[PDB]
Amino acid sequence: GHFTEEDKATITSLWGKVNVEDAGGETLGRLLVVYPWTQRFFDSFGNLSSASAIMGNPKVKAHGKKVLTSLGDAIKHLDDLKGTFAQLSELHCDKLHVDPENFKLLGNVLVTVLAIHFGKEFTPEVQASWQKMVTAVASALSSRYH
Amino acid sequence: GHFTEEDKATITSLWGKVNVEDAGGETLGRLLVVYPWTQRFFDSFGNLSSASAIMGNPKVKAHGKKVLTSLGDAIKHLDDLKGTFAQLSELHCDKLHVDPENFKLLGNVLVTVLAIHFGKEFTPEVQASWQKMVTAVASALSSRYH
Amino acid sequence: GHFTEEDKATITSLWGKVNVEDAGGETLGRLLVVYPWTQRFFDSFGNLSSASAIMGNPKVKAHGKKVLTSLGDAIKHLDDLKGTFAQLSELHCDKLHVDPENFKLLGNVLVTVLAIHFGKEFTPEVQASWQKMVTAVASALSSRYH
Amino acid sequence: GHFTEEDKATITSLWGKVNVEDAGGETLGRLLVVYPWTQRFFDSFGNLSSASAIMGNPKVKAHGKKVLTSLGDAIKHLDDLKGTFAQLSELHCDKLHVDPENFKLLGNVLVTVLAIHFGKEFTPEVQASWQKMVTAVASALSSRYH
Ligand code: HEM
Ligand code: HEM
Ligand code: HEM
Ligand code: HEM
Repeated sequence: GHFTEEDKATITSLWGKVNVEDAGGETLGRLLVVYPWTQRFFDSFGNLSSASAIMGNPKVKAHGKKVLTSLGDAIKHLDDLKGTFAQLSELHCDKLHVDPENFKLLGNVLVTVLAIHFGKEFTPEVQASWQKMVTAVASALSSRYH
Repeated sequence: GHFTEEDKATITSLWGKVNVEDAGGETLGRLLVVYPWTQRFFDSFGNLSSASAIMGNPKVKAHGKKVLTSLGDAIKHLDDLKGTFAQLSELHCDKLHVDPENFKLLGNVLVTVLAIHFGKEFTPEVQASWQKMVTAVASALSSRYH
Repeated sequence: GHFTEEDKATITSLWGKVNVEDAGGETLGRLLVVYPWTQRFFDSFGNLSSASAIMGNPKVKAHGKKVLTSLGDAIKHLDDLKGTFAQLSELHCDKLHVDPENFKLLGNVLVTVLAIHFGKEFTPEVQASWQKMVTAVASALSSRYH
Repeated sequence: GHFTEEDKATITSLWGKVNVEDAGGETLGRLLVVYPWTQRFFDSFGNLSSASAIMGNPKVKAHGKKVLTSLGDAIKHLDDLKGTFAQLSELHCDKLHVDPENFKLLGNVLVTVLAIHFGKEFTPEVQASWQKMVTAVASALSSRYH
C-alpha cells in the first residue's frame, strides 16, 4: 500500500476537524446497528437490544472514543500502519477472534459518519483517500491472521 | 431477504427526496473514483484518469441518471427485486460480465451519497434500511450468476 | 438465482456419494482450522487451539454431521432454499449472530472437501455447480439479515 | 502478515510436487469457468464460450503456466511478497484495472486445484498454510490500489 502526499494531507486535515467524543460512539453504535452480528463481540456492554439503547449506551460511546483515538494516533504513522497496529492485531485476532471482514465493515461505517459530518466537503477525491485509509487499517489489524 | 414495513417507509420516503439526475452522476462518479477498476467497464465514456475528469464527464452524469432511475423504479417492487431486475441481470451478467462484487460497491457508494445529502437524517436505522436495500439490489442484479 | 437441470443432476449425483458423517466433521474442522475466528462460535466444544485438537474433537465431528445432513436435505429443495432454511436462518442470525461472511467461508471449505474426495471427478463444471450451490445456501442462511 | 517456518516448509514442499505445465492451465481455466465474469479480461485469448473451449484453449494454458511460474518464483521470497509483486501489481492494477476481488478468486481456484491433485495430503493444516499464501499473494498484487 502507499498513501500519496495528497492522501496524507486529506486524512490529516479532515481528521483535525473531527470531534472524537461524538464520532467515537456514533461510529461504533452505527456498526452495531447496521451490522448487528457484531454485537456478539460486546456482550458485556449491557443493552444493545435496540437502536436507541445502542446509540445511548455509555459503554458503546466510551469504547468508540477509544477506537477513534487509536485511529487518530495511527494517522500519525500513515507509512507504517502495520507496525503501529501490531499489538491491537494480536488483541483482536489471537485473543478476541474478530472476523477480519468486520474490520472492513467498521471502516465502511466510519466513512458514512464522515460523510454525515462533512457533507459536500467529503468529495469523491477525499472519500478515496479515506477509503484507502480504512482499508489499510483493516489490513493492519488483520495482520496476525495473515 | 425481507423488507419491514419500517424499511419500506424509510426507503420510499427518502427516495422521494432524491434528485436522481444529480445523485446518479455523483454515485457513478464516486464509484469510478473510489474503486478505479470499475472504470474498465466504461472505456467508451472518455478520459476517466482523474476525479475531476470523471465528475465533469457528461456521459457519467447521463448514465448515472439511468442507473438511479432504474433503482427508483425498483423501489415500487421491494418484495420482488429479482423479477424486476431480471432483464438488467441478463445484461450485466451474460453480456457485460460485470463482477458481482461491483454491484455491492455501487450500493456502498450510493449509501455514502445519501449520507452526504441527508446528513443527520440518515440515522443508524435509516442506514440499516438502505444497507438492506442496496444488498438486495446487488443480489437481484447478480442473479444470473447464481 | 437459478439452478439448471445440469446443476441439479451434478449436485444430487455427487452428494449421493458423500459420506456425510465423515465429510461433515472434515468440513467443520477445516473451517475452524483455516478461518480461526470461526472457533469463537464453538467455545463449548473444547480446546480448538490446534488442527489436531480440532480434527480429533468428537463434538466437531458430531456437529459437522448435523450441518451436512441439513445441507443434504436442502438438496431436495433446490428451487426453494430460502424457505427450507428459514428456521436455521433465524437460529444463526437472530440468536447466534453468525456473520454472514462465515456462511460463505463454510461453503468454500465444503467445496475443498469435495475436491479432496472426488479429485478429477470434480471438474470445472461440477465445481461451478457446487459453487453456485454453496452460494445459494449462504444467501438462504443469511436471509434474516437481508 | 507472517509465514511460520512450518507455513514455509509446507508451501515450498507441496509446490515442489506440482507440475506447473498441467496446473497452470487447469487453474486459469477453472477460474474462467467457475467465475465467468473474469473472462472479460481475456478477450484476446480466443474461444472462451464453453468449458471445453476454455480448458482446451492453448492461450489459457500458456498463460496459466506464466501465472504459476511467477507464483513459483514468489515462493522463493515468502517474507517479501509485496516487493516481489510490485511490478505485477502495477501491471494488474494501474494498467489492466483488475478487480482486487478476482485475485482472491484465483487463489480459491488454486487451492481447489491443489486439493484435487493432492487429495488427503492437502490436510487442514496444509490448507491453512496455502490459504495464507494465496491471501498474501492477493494482498501483494492489489498493493497499488491500496
Ligand atoms: C478496524 C478498526 C478498529 C480499531 C482501530 C479498534 C481498536 C480497538 C482498541 C484501541 C481497543 C482497546 C484496547 C485497549 O484499550 O487496550 C479495542 C478493543 C476491542 N475491539 Fe476493536 N478496533 C477495531 C475494530 C473492531 C471490530 C470490527 C471489532 C468486532 C466487531 C472489535 C472488537 C473489539 C473488542 C471485543 C474489544 C475489547 C472490548 C472489551 O474490552 O470487552 N474491534 N479495539
Ligand atoms: C445499482 C446497480 C446497477 C444498476 C441499477 C444498473 C443499471 C443499468 C442500466 C439501466 C443500464 C442501461 C441499459 C440500457 O441502456 O438499456 C446499465 C448499463 C451498464 N451498466 Fe449498470 N447498473 C448497475 C450496476 C453496474 C455496475 C456495478 C457496473 C460495473 C462496475 C455496471 C456497468 C454497466 C455497463 C458497462 C453498462 C453499459 C453502458 C454502455 O454501454 O455505455 N452497472 N446499467
Ligand atoms: C452450510 C451452512 C450451515 C448450516 C447448514 C448449518 C446448520 C446448523 C444446524 C442444523 C445446527 C443445529 C441446530 C439444532 O441443533 O437444532 C447449527 C448450529 C450452529 N451453527 Fe450452524 N450451520 C451452518 C453454518 C454455520 C456457520 C458458518 C457458523 C459460524 C461460523 C455456524 C454456527 C453455529 C453455532 C454456534 C451453532 C450452535 C451450536 C451449539 O449450540 O453447540 N453455523 N448449524
Ligand atoms: C492473483 C494471482 C495472479 C498472478 C500471480 C498473476 C500473474 C500474471 C503474470 C506473471 C502475467 C504476465 C506478465 C508478463 O508476462 O510480463 C499476468 C498477466 C495478466 N493477468 Fe495476471 N495474475 C494473477 C491474477 C490475475 C487475475 C485475477 C486477473 C483477472 C481476472 C489477471 C489478469 C491478467 C491479464 C488480463 C493479463 C495480461 C494478459 C495478456 O497478455 O493479454 N491476473 N498475470
